[PDB]
Amino acid sequence: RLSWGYREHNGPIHWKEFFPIADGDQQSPIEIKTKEVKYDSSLRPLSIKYDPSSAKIISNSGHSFNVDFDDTENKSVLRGGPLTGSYRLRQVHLHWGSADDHGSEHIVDGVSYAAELHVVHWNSDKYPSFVEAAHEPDGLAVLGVFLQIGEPNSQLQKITDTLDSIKEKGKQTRFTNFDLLSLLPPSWDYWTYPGSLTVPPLLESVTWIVLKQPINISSQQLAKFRSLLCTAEGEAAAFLVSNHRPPQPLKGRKVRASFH
Ligand SMILES: NS(=O)(=O)c1c(F)c(F)c(S(=O)(=O)CCO)c(F)c1F
Ligand SMILES: [Zn+2]
Repeated sequence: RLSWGYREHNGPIHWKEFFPIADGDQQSPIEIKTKEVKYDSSLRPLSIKYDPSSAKIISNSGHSFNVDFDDTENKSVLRGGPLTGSYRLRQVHLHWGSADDHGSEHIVDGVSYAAELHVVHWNSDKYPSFVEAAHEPDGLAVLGVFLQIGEPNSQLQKITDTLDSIKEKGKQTRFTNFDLLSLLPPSWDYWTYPGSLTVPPLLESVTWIVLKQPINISSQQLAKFRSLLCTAEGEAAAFLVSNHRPPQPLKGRKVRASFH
């Protein structure tokens, strides 16, 4: 189905109707139970080379905002941690809920955060395209960053300044010179597990790298993402007030930690 969303009749619970992998064995997001998580000394240092001129556009997909990056070069790449080879930056988006008390996709020892930032990368060492890589178990790597309610994050301004211009699904605007690096928290300690896209088609192609340390967002900043529409110009307006999928069962998978 081309009309999945987060409303009552198209939301997460209904996605299994058209995407039965929703009930798969490597579905994301998940709950992270820290007492069960083992530190893995075989994890290499996480290496993050990001070039601000890589960013090209921001658009409203109807499901989030998407910052798209020029990904035919290795100017912005994620290496190390659990990864074999170079994963090229593709895009950035965000998940939130209708209220500040929850809205993260991953939930850590019962704790949810206000929002969760995802940085999507694809294995250009093996696959010809993001689209192809999305269908391979080792094709994608997504870095998740929790956002907790806190004093305002000046590093979100480039993004929040654009939201009016992309109110309607399908809108896009020029977006370059984007300091993605500064959106990350100081500490890059993370958990990692094999999982999926958190959005249809829910492909089980993602090495998840979920950072332990949250960054801040104010309640005022976060409210602005909720006045995005999930509807296109000329369609009955509906607001994108929540766009997060619930944690799915581990089903035997084990979460590893970069740190002890
Ligand atoms: N929540 S998630 O990180 O799993 C995620 C997205 F939500 C997402 F929209 C994309 S996409 O790049 O925009 C198109 C493939 O779905 C992704 F590639 C992707 F990985
Ligand atoms: Zn996401």
